[PDB]
Parts: sequence; C-alpha cells; structure tokens
Amino acid sequence: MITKVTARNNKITPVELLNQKFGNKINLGNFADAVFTDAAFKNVAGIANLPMKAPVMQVLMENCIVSKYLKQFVPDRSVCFVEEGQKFYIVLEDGQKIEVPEDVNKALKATVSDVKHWAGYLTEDGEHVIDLLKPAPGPHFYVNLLIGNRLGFKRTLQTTPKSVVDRFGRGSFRSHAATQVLATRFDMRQEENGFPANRQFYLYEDGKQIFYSALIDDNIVEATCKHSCNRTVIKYKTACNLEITRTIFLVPHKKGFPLATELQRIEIKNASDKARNLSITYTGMFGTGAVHAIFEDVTYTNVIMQSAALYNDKGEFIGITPDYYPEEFKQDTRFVTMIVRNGDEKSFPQSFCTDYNDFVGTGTLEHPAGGCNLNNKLNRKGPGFFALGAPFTVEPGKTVIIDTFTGLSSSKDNENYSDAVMLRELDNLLRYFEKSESVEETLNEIINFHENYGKYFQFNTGNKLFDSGFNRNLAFQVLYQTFMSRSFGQTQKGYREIGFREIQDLFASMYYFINIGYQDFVKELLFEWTANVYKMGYANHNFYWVGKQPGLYSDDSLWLLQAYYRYIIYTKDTSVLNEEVPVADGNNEKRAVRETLKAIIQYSACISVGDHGLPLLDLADWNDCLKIASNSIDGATKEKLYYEQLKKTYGDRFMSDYSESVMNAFLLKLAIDHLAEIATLDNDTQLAQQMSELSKEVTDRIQKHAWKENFFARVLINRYKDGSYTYLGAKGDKLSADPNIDGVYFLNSFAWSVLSDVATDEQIAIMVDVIKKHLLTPYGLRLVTPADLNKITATGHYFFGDRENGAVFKHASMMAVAALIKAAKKVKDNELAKEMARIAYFMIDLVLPYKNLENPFQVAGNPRICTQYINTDTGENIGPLLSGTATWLNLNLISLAGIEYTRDGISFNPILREEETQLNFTLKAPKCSYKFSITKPVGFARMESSEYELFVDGQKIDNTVIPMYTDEKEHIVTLKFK
Amino acid sequence: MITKVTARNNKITPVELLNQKFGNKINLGNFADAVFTDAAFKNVAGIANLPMKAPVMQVLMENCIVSKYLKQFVPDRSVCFVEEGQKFYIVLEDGQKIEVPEDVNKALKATVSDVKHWAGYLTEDGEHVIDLLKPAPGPHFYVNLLIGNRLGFKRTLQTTPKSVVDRFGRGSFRSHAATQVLATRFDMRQEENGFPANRQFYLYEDGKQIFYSALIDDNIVEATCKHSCNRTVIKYKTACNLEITRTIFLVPHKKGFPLATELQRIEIKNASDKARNLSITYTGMFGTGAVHAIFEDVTYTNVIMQSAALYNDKGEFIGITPDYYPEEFKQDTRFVTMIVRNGDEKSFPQSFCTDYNDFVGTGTLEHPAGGCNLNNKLNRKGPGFFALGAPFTVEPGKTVIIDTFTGLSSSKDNENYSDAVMLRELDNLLRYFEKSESVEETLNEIINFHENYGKYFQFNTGNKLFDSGFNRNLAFQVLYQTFMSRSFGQTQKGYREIGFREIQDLFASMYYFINIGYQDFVKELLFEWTANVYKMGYANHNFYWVGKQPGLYSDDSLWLLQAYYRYIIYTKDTSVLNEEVPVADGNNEKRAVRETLKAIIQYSACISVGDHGLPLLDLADWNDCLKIASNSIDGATKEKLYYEQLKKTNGKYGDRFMSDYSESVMNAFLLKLAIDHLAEIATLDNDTQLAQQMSELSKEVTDRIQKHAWKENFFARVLINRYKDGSYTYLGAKGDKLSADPNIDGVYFLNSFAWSVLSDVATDEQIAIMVDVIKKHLLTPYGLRLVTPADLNKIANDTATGHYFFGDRENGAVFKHASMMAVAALIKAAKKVKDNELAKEMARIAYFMIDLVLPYKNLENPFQVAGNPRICTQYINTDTGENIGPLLSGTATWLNLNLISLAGIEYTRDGISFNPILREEETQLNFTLKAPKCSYKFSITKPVGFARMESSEYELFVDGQKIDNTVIPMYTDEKEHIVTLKFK
Ligand SMILES: [Cl-]
Ligand SMILES: [Cl-]
Ligand SMILES: [Cl-]
Ligand SMILES: [Cl-]
Ligand SMILES: [Cl-]
Ligand SMILES: [Cl-]
Repeated sequence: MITKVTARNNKITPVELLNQKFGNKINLGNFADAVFTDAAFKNVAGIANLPMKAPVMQVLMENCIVSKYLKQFVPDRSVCFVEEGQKFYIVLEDGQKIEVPEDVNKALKATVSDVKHWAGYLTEDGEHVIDLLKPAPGPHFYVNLLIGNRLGFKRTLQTTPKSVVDRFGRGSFRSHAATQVLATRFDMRQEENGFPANRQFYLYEDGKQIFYSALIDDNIVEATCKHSCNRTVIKYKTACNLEITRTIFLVPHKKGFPLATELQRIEIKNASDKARNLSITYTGMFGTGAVHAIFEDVTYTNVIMQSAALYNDKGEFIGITPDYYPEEFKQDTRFVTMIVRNGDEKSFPQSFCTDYNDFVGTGTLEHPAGGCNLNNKLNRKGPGFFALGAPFTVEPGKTVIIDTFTGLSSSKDNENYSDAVMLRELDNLLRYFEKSESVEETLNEIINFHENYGKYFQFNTGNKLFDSGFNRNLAFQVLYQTFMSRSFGQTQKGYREIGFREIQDLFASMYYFINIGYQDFVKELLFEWTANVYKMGYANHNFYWVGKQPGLYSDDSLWLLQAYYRYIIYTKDTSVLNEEVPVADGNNEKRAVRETLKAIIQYSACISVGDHGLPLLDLADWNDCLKIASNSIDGATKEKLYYEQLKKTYGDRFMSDYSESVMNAFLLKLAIDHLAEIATLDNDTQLAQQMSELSKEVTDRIQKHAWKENFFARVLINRYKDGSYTYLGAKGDKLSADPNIDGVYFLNSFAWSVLSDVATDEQIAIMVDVIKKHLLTPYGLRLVTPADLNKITATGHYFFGDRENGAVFKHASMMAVAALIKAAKKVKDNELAKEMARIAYFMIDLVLPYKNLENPFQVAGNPRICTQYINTDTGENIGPLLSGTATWLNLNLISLAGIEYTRDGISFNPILREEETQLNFTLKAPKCSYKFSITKPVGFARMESSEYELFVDGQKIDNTVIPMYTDEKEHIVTLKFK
Repeated sequence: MITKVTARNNKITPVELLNQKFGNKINLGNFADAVFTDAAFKNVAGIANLPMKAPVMQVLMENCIVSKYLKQFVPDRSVCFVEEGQKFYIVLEDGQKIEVPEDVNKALKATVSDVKHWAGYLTEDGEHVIDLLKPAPGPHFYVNLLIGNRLGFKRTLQTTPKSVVDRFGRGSFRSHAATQVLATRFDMRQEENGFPANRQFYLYEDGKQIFYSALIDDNIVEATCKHSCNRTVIKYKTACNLEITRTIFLVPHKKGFPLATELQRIEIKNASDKARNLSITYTGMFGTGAVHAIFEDVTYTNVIMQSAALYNDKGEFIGITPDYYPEEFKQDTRFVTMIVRNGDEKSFPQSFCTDYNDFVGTGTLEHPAGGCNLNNKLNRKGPGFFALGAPFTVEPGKTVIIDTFTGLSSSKDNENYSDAVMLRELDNLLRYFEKSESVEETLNEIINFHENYGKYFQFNTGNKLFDSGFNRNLAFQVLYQTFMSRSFGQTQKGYREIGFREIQDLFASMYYFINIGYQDFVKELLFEWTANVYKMGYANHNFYWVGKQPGLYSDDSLWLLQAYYRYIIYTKDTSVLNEEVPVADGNNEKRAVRETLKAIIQYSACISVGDHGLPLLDLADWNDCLKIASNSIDGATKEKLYYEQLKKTNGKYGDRFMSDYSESVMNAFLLKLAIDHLAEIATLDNDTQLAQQMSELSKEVTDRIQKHAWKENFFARVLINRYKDGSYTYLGAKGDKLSADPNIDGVYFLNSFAWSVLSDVATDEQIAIMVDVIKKHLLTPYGLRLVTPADLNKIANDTATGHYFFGDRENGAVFKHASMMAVAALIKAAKKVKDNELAKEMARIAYFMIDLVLPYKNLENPFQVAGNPRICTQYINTDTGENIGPLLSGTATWLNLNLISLAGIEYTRDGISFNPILREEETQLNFTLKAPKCSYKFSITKPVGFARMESSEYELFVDGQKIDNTVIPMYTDEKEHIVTLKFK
C-alpha cells in the first residue's frame, strides 16, 4: 500500500530531468545544476552552463529575493535560469524567456561570479586558500593536520602531539596515544571532530557582541582560511574596520616544556581613525580522561573532576586546569593560558567562566547570553569548559596580540609525577614566550624545519601545483604518517595502536630523516619494530607502549626486511645487524638483529608453511577483510603446538591443512633476496649463498603451485579432502560472484609477483590483460573482482562503490603502480612497457591531491592530503586522510623519476610521461648532492629500448648505476634520449 | 612558582564576602546572591534580600543595561543592589547609597519579580509547570520520562518503548533494548541526551523565519512547559499573536502497529484579525543502528545507509525512512510522517531535506539558511537527518493541527521480517489516526489508564502536593521502573540488561497491576525471573532476551522468594507453585516452581556456605563496590568443583562446598527471611512437612548469625575465613580493625542494620544498640549514608584508590535506595519493639529521611537541592545537599513501600495487619485501598504526639465491629469497608 524509494533507486536525477525538459530549447552547456521543486520529483528549477559542477542552486535558494521570485513558478512548473546575453532570463517549458527583475539579476550575477574557485585555490607554495562562506565538497576537503616535534626526546612515536584543524579552526588536539587535550566529539556527522567551542573566541564592544570566530554574519566583509604545512592562518575583515588574524600551530618540544602545547595567536588591528575599547572571550572544552564513560556513564565523567584556577607569583590569574580525583586521571594535567600584548604592556585575563550553562545561558553558543560578563565561578563538576576574558584598547592603526597556550603535562615524560610538575613546565613555557617576537620566531623555526626536511628530493618542472604538491605537501604527509601511523585525523578518532605492517611509512620517510641528520632516529625505529618480533619469527600485530596480538596476522614480520634492506642498502650501515635488541617473548632475552632476520625468514619459509611449502595465511595477511580460515591460530598457540609436534616425532614444517597465502610467498621471496644482498654486503658468504638458493627453491614453489594459467592465485586452500576448493584468485577457482567473470582476481597477486621479481615477462603480459579487462575502471584500479566467499555466512556491509564492495583502494592501487613501474623498466617488450606506464600515470593522476581542485564538487577529497579510496559509482575521494596512499605515491613518483638505490649506488632508469619533453629535479645524499636533467622527444622512451646518452659532470657514461659520491659536491647528471 | 586553587577550597564564598562587606550597612535579609567581580576574588557584586537562594546575579548579568551600569563600579570595587520602596539603589563599601537610573531600575524590578517560582511550580494534580527562560537547578530537574504500553502483547519488558523529554522537547526515543529511533547523543554534558534537532520545528512566513521551537527570541512573549504523567505539553504565544501547543506522547500498542511510535501534535491558532500564510519545517535525527561505530568508525555509520522516501496509494509523499545495506541493521526499520489538518482537509508534506549541511548551510541550527526551501534530495549517505516541509493558511481565530509520527518496526515482533512489514504496520497506524479527534482520544486513553492504575492506593490528606506526588507521580515512576529497570533516562544512555536483583521493583508495582486486572502479567514476570534460576539454586546475574553471568553474585536468587511471598500472600494463589518453568541450565529441562524455591534455599543454606555455615559472598552480593575475595568463582565453576568434591569424598548432594571463602551476613539475613517466607507459603499451601522443615531451618540459621555475626556493637557485614593468622576475622563492627577514620572504631554498614530487622533476627536490645551507632556515625544532616569510611586495602588483592570527591557516590553519599531499605527497617521496628521511646525515635528518623527523598519537596529550595520535583533521583551529595541523578533507582520502589507501611498496611496470611505510624504533628490520616474483590476506606485520628498500637490506648472498628488484634481480613464481597482507628 505504501511505497519506498531510495536515493539510489530514484530514477532520473534533477539534472537529467532538466536536460529532458530544456535540452532542445536552450544551451545547457555540459555543467548545470538543478533541484526538484516538489517531493514527488515531477519538476525542476535549474541553472544552465556552469564552468564546473557546483551546488549553485542550493546557494541561490539561500537568497530571499531569488526564492520569492521562483515561488511565482515553482513548485507547479519547471524552470531554468539562463544568462543569454549578460542579463539573466527565466525559461519555462512553455517556451517563454522572461527577463528577471534587476535585484534578482544582481543576485544571480553575484552568485555565479566566481564559481570556478568556490572550493578555494592553491597558492604557488601549495597552500589552500578557502572562503569561509562557500560550501564544502566533503567532510575532509577543508581540513589541515598539525604535528609537534619530539625528535631527540624520549619515545618520539608515542609522545608527539597532533591536532586537526578545519577552516573555522574547529577540531581537537591530542598528546600521547588517544589522550585528549581539547575534547573530541563522537557524534553523527563526520564534520564534527571537536566540541564546537574549541579554539573559538568572541569580541565585545560596549557590552555588545560584535564578532564570533565561527559565525559569518553581516559584520564580516572578508573571511578566509589558509592551510599550510603545519599551520593554519584564518583572516577576517569586519565592516567596523578591524583586521583579525588567527594563527594556529603546535609548539616543537624544548627542554622543560609540557608534553603538548597548542599555540593560537590572535592579532587584532584597528584600521580606523579612532581608538576602540574591546574585550575578548576565549573559549574551549578540555577532553575528559574517562573517554569510555562518555558512552557508559556521563555523570561519572562530570563528578570525577572539578575546575581549578592558576595564579602567578604576583597573585594574578592566568588560566584554568581541570582537577581530577581518581589517580588514574591524574597522570596528565591540562591547562589553558592567555597573554594579552598591547605594545609594551603584557597582561593576563581578568575574568573566567567554567560552566557551559552559565556561559550560554538563555542564548546559544554563537550568541551566548553570559559571554561578556563572566561569573568567575570554579565549577565543582566537569565538564572542563573554559572561557577566559580580557578588556583591551587598540589605538588607531595599531595591533593588539592575544597569545593562547593550551596543553598537557604527563607522567609519560616525567618521573615522580604530580601536578607540581605541570606548574613548573608551564612556567618554563611562559618564560620562553615572554617576548612578543618569540612566537614569530618559533613559527619560522617550524616553517624552516619542514622546508629543510623536503630537500631530500625536489622536482623543478613547469607545473608549480605538482611541484609544491610533492615537494612540500606530500613530504609533510609522509612525515605525519611516520609519527601518527593511522591513529588520528578528522574521522579517525578512536584509539589505534601502531600496526607492525605500517613500518611501510618508513620506507619513504627514511631518506628524508637521514638527509637532515636523524639517521639514529631511523635506527631507533627499526629497533623498536625489531623488539616486536618473537624468537620463532612471528610478530606482534600491534604495539604502542607494549606489543600485542602475537603472530595474529601472517604477513607482519616479512615487512621488516624491506625496511632493513632499504636502510642498509642506502647507508651501507651493516653494524645494525650486530645490535642486540630485546625479543618480544620477554624475560630479559636479547637477540642480534641478524639472527632475528634469519628467524623471520625461517618462520615463513620452513615452519609456518602449508602443503605446497608456501606460508600459511592464518587468520589473515595484509588483506584484513579476507577472513576465511576454519579455526585459525595465533603464533603463540602455534609455537606451543609446534614443540609438542616435535616431541611427537627445530625448523621442520608445522603440519596442518591451513590455507597458504600467495601474497606472503611474494613478500617472503623478496625478503630472502633482500637478506642475500645484505649478507653479501656484510661479507657473510655462507648466509648469502644459503639465502640465494632458498630464493630459487621458493620461486619454484610459487611458480609450480600458484600460477593458474591466468594469474597468480591469492590463496591456496588445503582443508577440503574433496578437492572441492583448491585455490582462490584465478580462472577456475569457481568462486566468482559475477557470472561474466570466470574466477576472482586480486590486484596484489599481480603487484607482488612483480615486486618480488617472480613473474616472467609472459606472465606479466597475461596478468596485465586480465587487469585491463576486469580490475581497471574509469576511476582506477580496484582491489579485487566480485567474489562469493560464503562457499568457504556473512553478507556485505557496503553499497556498490564503497570500501570492500568494489572501491578503488588507493593504497593497493599504488602498490600495483609500483609493480607496473618496475616492470616498465625491465620487460623486453617495449609495447608492453609503454602500456604499463600509461596505466601507471593514469592511476597517479587519480590520486594526486592537487588535482582534486579540478572538479572538486564531484571528486571531493582534499587538495593537499591524500585520502583512502575512490567510490567507483560517483568518483568521490573518501577519507580518512591517513593511509598507505601517500607513502606509496611518494615512492612511485621517485621511481618514475628514475631513482632506485642498489649496492653499487643509484640505478637510474626514468620513465617520463609520453607528453613530457623535459624533467628536472635535485636529490640530496648524506655526503653529496645531485642535479638531474632528462630530455626526450614526445613519445614513450626508456633506456631498455631507446637510444640515449648519459653524462655525469659532463663526462659520457655507459654504466647506468651512478655511484653515491662522498665529496660534498653537487653532481650534474644529464640524460638525453634520442 | 605558579599556584593552583580548586573549586573545593576553604576560601570565602561570594555571599560570605558580601556579608563581610555589607552586613552592618544594609539588611541583607535571609537570602542574597553575589558573584566575584574579578578572577582574584577580592570584590563582589550582589543583591540583597531574596526570598530563597537563586542565581539572580547571573540572570541580571545577561542584561546589557545592568552590566554596563555595574562596569562603572566593578571590577575595582564591591557593590550590592538594594530595593527601598519601589526604587533600587546601589551601595558601595564607602557607605554611599546611589539611586540607579530608570532603565536599570525597570530591569531589576522585572528580574526579581517572581523569584520564588523560578524553578516552576506544581499544579494540584502534581504536574510541573516550567518557564522556558529560567535557569535549571540541575540537569535532571526539567525532565520527563515517557513510556508505551505493550501489556497483553509479546515480551512486554523487552519491547516497551520509552523516551525522555526535557522542557524544550529535546531528548531521544527508544524501542527494544537500546535500539535508537531518534538519535541519542553521547557527549560532554549531561544536559545533552539527544541530537539537538530532535522533535523541533520552524515556522516561516514570506520566506522569513519567525519561530523556532527551541529558541526563545524577542518574538516569544510566553513560553511554558507542563510535564504530566506520560505526556509533556509545551505552550508558546508570539508577539505576532499565534498560540502554539506541542503535545508529546508514546502510542500504546494496538494490533498491527509498529513496535514503537512517538506522536507529537502541534496546534497553531491564529489569534489575530487577519489570515496568515505560513509553512512548517519539522526536523530530527534518526538513531544509527551501528552505535559502536560512532566511537570506532563514524564514516562507516554514514556509508552503510542512505535516505529513502515514502509515498501513499495516490503517489503522495508522506515521509522518510533510513535505508540500510547490512542485514544486521535491516531488522529494524525507522520512519517519520506528518499530517497537516486544516479543518476537514488533511494534507501531507510538500518538501523535504535529508542532509544536515544543505539544511543549515551558511547559518546555524537555530537559524538555518536552507530551512524554508528544501531541496528534496535523498541523501546517498547517512546520517539520517530529516526535515519535512508544508505550507498552510490559518484563518482568523482558527487552528491548524500538524500531527507527526516517528517510529520503528522490528523483527522482534514479526516473523519473516523485511521492510515490507514496516510499510504495512505504518499503514495500519495512519489509518487508525485518520480522524483528527483520534489523537485526543488516545491521549485520553493514556491519561485515564494511569489515573485508573494509581487507584490501588489513594491518600486523601490536607496536602495536595504530597497526595498528587504519591497518588500519580510515584505510581507512574514505579510503573516505569517495572518496565525499564535501570536501562534508560536523561543520563542512563548505554546498553543495560535487567538485573535479577531488580525484581525488587515488582515488590511495589505488583499490587497495582493486580488491581487493574493484570494478575497474569505479574505471574508472567515471576516465571520469567524463575527461568533464570539454575538447578543448583543460583541465578543469572543479568538477562534480557537471554540470561548471563550464572551465579556471579551471591545474593540474586534470594530476592525471588520475597517476590513470590508477596504475590502468594496477597492473592492466595498457591497454584503458581505447581507451574513447570524452564531451568536456566537449558536442554528442555523444566522444574516445578516449588522445587526451584527449595533449591534456592538449599544453595545458600547448605551448599554455598562458609566456615560459620553462612552464605558465601563470592565476587560480591548486593553491594557491588564491595570487591574483596581472593579468587572468587562462578556458580557454574562452583557446580563443577562441587560434584568432583562429592566424588572425592563419597558425599551426598546437599553437603557443604568446602572453602576458605568469605561469608556475607547480608545474604544470611536475606536467606533467613526467604526461609520464613517459604514456611508461611507452605503452611498456606497445606504442605505441613515443608512448613515444619523450613521453620526449623529458620531457627538454625538465626542461631548461626546470632553466634557468629553479632559483634558487641552491630551485626558484621562480612565474615573472613582465609587468614589462618586470625589477623582479619570480620568486617562491619567494633574491633574489625578496618576503619579509615581514626575517630571511628570499626566499619558500619547501613544494610547490616536494615536487614537484621527486616529478617526479624535482631532482638530489641540489639536494635537499640545499633540505632545508637547509626545516630553517631551514619546519620548526616542530609540523611543516612551507606557505610562509614573503610580501609579495605588491608584485605583486598588490589591497591584500589577512590574515584569520587567527598559527598559523591561511594565516597560518603546518601544512597537513597539503601536509605529507604533502612527506613523500612526503622518502620517495622517502630511497630514492634517494647520500648516506646525507642519506637518514637526510630519513627522520627524514618520521617526525617522520607522528607529528604520526597520529590515534591525539591521545589522548596530548588537551587540548592535540585533533583526533580516529580521523579526520584539516586543520591544526595552529602557536601552540598544536591539530589543527583539518574532518575531510575530502587528509591521510588522502597519509598512507595515505606509510605504504605507507615499508613499501616502489611499483608499477612490472615489478611491485613494494620499498624499505622503517623507523624507526631498529624491529627488525621485518610486513604482508600483497592483489593481484588473488595475495597477499603481507612480513617485514623490521634492527638498531637507520638502514637502507636503497641503502646497507646485505641479503638479499631470495621464497618462497625470492634477489632482487638491488628488483623483485618481480605473480604471478597465486592463492597467498600470502613475502617476507623481512634487513638486516645
Ligand atoms: Cl589483497
Ligand atoms: Cl581523517
Ligand atoms: Cl590504507
Ligand atoms: Cl551493603
Ligand atoms: Cl537519568
Ligand atoms: Cl539503586
């Protein structure tokens, strides 16, 4: 009787209906916008010929003049606005073209003025300038990510502060782990990361509110946000002629500082001919220490704390701290302080509120009723809401500066901890920043540290958006992910530990740290990860202060050999192999890095193998949503069963019918090759020979049992005596959920068969054909083809296009691009190479953040930060902002530029775009420098198949391995393809 | 170097500083208010002579005129406003008394106008009338609780809908368990139970916003909320002369209805001389099915759903449902519909929005930029925000009615479930409510069901606030807690299962249900609880669809005998004992109720006992924050160890389970009572052998307690057996050596006293002694606290620290539930003890404690005491006197029992044992009492002073026959019986 129509099942869209109605009467262009005028969807109001997709109608319908005019026609008639000439006209299905009245025309003209830049634009330095009134392409588009700096201090990974900042400065701020300084919000909308008050302030004049930092009213004439590397600057101009600048950054750690401090500087310039007496109220919400109790017992979170006030030596109020009763929430101590700088004079706040209800009173957060006159009452309960007040006079043409310091001290950086330690550290912070210029100097330390950091690799091309995008923005993101893994962002808000696997981030950032003198830090990290390997060779799946989930996932330890291979090959520092690092098993057991690397290979090569001598899948490997195994087991559980098996009968096979992971075999084969080269370089001929032979034995196992006519299988299945299911991931697996596709195909089977150097040239060609047929979509390379794994009872969680139901997972797509690039350099068939390169560049174009500003309202994403996946139904780039995408994009762009590090130096083999005639970049090495220049005619060119000349400091060279020089001089490398 | 000053400090308060400065210069009256004018606390601005405590200064400082005036004096100098005549003056420390300017005087006069009623007031019917501008005494004060009605349908406990509504209609709404219909919010503030948009709407005129249901602006002239039993009515009058009425209630279940529906009716009357063309936009946020993912993965919650639109037979849009991909979130289906009634004609909404960002756009939720012209775009993603729009014209003097229906259908009430079932059920709902008067009729069904429900017991005294407070409000709360246990309220928002123990609620509500013909329902509940007892006699600690945590807590099964004793004694229905109910062990095993009650007693009396033959404490008993035991065990774990012990011993089932585990004295009292109960039941069932057996076992247990648990001062709480040392022997009396207060020898638990008397173990000499101890150490100016300070770290495995500041919860609060159990004991003793002076004193303490718990009294001094004037709260902070939530606790249940006990009603085998204990100042008490097959009118008169039947001269008559013993039979002649008691 009643009918249901879903958003996806709805037939025509508004724009398609507009075309059906007006397509043969006016030129609609190729972009238009429209909305249905009624709940039944029979008519549309639209606007024609836009320069790109944009929600123009929704911005128009905010205008009162325009909605009144349309009301004469809508909802009972369809309509389209057209600028046919330079006046606007309204057009009806009945042919009429009516000139709209002058005020409607003024408003339409103004609305459609700057549509090309509604999502903002990028400066030449890669910074995102955003208008605060314009709509958002999506919830991650207008977001920036900040990070502190604890390099050279205790426990860098675990103690580096981090925050998220949107275009109005909203969001939140953390110290160690998921410790909240400013309150995170866990609610319905992705846009709401923080409690709304966080970082916001009000200005008053004569008892009247005239400004709120997060409300654009008629008093605001200009309002812009600029997101840069590790700071955000938000600028306003009011009609009363004030110029307000908010600058937000995290303080780099110094001796004696709190573990975490966020600095917001507020500059207020009076651009008028008269002095003005104003007051500022600065607001925010401290995070609770009892995060779980937010869901389970909110009253608890409130009663366990009370507000407290801070006073200096002269009895002057300076700030607020939330005081906790339970000892478990007393190991961190939060604070907020404000300094008002009026020329010479510095002063502190004169009033405060610590109760949200008294502050808002009868009004709202945008217009609080108790916001000017603060009651100075310390709240006996939480939550830790604060409001700090101060009056001040700004003389004509002059500026007053308000510096706020918000932060946390912690036992994690201090022995014998109490709140006394916070008080000392806060004093150190405030003394260090007594001078006004002290803040500008630190901001410039930050800017310069990051500019310096990126100089490991600089592109210098005819495209400043790409250059700045890689040279600054991507460099920063790969730094960020080295410290933060996947643990914090706009929509990453829950507690996450560091994934053993996510040592991948170090694959890219390594070279950056080494080249600004932090080689010991990279060493530190290798060792921290190495301490999470058990004697038997498996790894803790996660660790933070301490490791957990021992050998839960089969792949983890294998990643470590790539990290070490990368470090040792680059620095030649073999001494790392003799280091005695704790084993994850505990006691006080230590083991030489060398013997650990041998144990990891032995676990996957000899012990935890299946019927075909390939590594066991266990619960799962890299692919987390591939859960099959009938009664998988831990590494600890396996260890105990392994030793009983040995009694009932070290290094022999653990017997079982468990499935085998082909991906792991590829990781293993690569790991072994890596160890061989390492041994050779370490002058250990026996280990090098042993591993070299083991590499051949594993290659033959894969080639014989995993190549399935079409593709490398993903999983080998051994538990059906039946022979009913034998493998998954190639033709004849009998597991497809698409009738048009025989078999299931995983992108990583291809990617790792090439990255491990197992696939022959004929097999690569074959797999590339399959990929073009079935994994390549108009939005890139999807992870897997549709599968029916129920045959070995879980249903899907996602509509088509999202995540595991057919998305382009950009991290996996970049691992596949790495394989394509590697193959394009080596395969004999130049035509195959050309095509693999085309695919690589096609996929890179879909991932480069800056390109999200071409068609931002369809593609969304974030123009400075890589996002996780592309919805294959809409093309939208979907968060989170932290993923393996940035790491592998970085590696890939450097690979395309031709840089690969080997034992004898740099193997130089660039693959440029067909249309490029020139590529230039600079490269730092620890004890030298390089300038590279590559020229070629239009068309596909590579060293394996084109004529070329290579010069190093003007001397023609036949050897394409360029040595790592140590003379501290800049070396000119020139490559001319004929 | 830097100094820290917490909110808890010994510094002078603002009011005390005001007194120090102005006390000898102006009359400050009895009450004043003040605030510090600066962050250093050196000066105050205040106002003198208020009729009660109130945040008058804070309300004044909202006024722009007044804060400007004060700025001439503050912050550098102190000040006090004083009214002299009809003019206001400002007074300085330097004596000057300055007349304030006329606009400041206008504003001060208006502010201080109605200060006595700033927290609202109660109608004679016990309804709370609240002004929407005035401040809140606390986060639970302005809150109402609503409930559906699934009586006579499947699984009543688990399927009854419930919602919470504050004075602006904010909050949320649930179906089964913690299934959200409208979205709950889990954030920093206790005031924020729901997503802000829930239940709110906007009115437009000529494309201009003129009204928002949750914003009081200059256009609003009056704005009032009325909270009644199971509905809330919110009224507004605008300056443009509209009268808006919002009525909110939950729909009682009917055949074919959705499992949960909330109805909000919006009436808009044009009180002007011209027609007006308006439109309404009705908003809200559907709850997600993926609650955990709100913390763990918010993007997930968004992508797993999309919006969908609903259309009737004529292709007319009627509403929105959120459509889910994953099967796990497709077993419930939510909807929202709106009907606009303009006289005879009904119409449906003409537009919608399902995207919060498009709706708010450039503005805010209070003033949305996209709120008038809705884009009609179905959102491909969540969250399930909705906005429904409709234009309408209201003629002069006429009213239009907008009915909204929000709800959920579920597989939990339907086999072979799909969203098609929702569509059918929604159609049944909309057909049933086609006629305008259909809504008023259902509201009246609700009003009348509750008025009828309360007629089990009606007080008719010279105090309407007390009468309505007990007769309607408390009746309702005890109903609510029978269905909801402790699972939902303003600040109870997480998932909670039903505690075996919380069958206590049925102790009070039982009689109410029976007396409106729902005796089977009470029977159903007894049986549902009985199915969670295992063969061996222990119980699942929690159950919802299914039971869990088998014999985790030692007390649970013991409560069941009180429920049955209460049912059987009242109805005489012994047939319940032959009923075959499933055992919690599963298979298809059933057992007779009779043998289960025997198994419970055997478990605690014979099997799970310690060295002194008293029941084991195990992990814990009633007191959850009493965790000690070195390596406690489950009942299932115990069972398995018990059967191997019997093998390695040649034992007989029923022998003792051997261990050094501690014993619970509270459980011994529960046991002793349980056994007495079983004896009386057997006697009534004509089972003379069981009755004799239990009577003897009651004596044997009484001697064990009396010999091993009485410790010169008090009954111990716990007996400790694991120290060969003899280093610690007991906890809960003098010489236990476990006090954390140097001034107190020993630790004293309120429940040791309470249950020693409720079980009838304590002698008269022991009661006198314990009452002395209680007056010394447990009685505070804010009532009876649960326990005295203890140092349990000496005997626990842990090294636990406290979580609470002094006064809150386990650090010294008055837990009102425990205080009401102690008052029950005081009342029982006051009736029986030989010493009349002791009785008099116990009765004073009882009434003193009841006065601190009666909700209506929270409106005397509301801004210190807070609470809620219609609903009992959980505890009183012993530092401030504030009544703190949640709104659901054992307090209401035991308050109900206690007030009925004081009125003199106790049910026994021979009928009603009538022994009233009136207040000293009362000269008269009247009430009516329903019984299943008769009725009673009671009248009691006495002179001023303490009076009781054990020690005063009196006459007692029944219709006109003198009674000499206290017993009034339960008549069955369907007539009203007049009972008169005259104390001389
Ligand atoms: Cl994969
Ligand atoms: Cl994110
Ligand atoms: Cl990822
Ligand atoms: Cl207790
Ligand atoms: Cl509550
Ligand atoms: Cl309780």
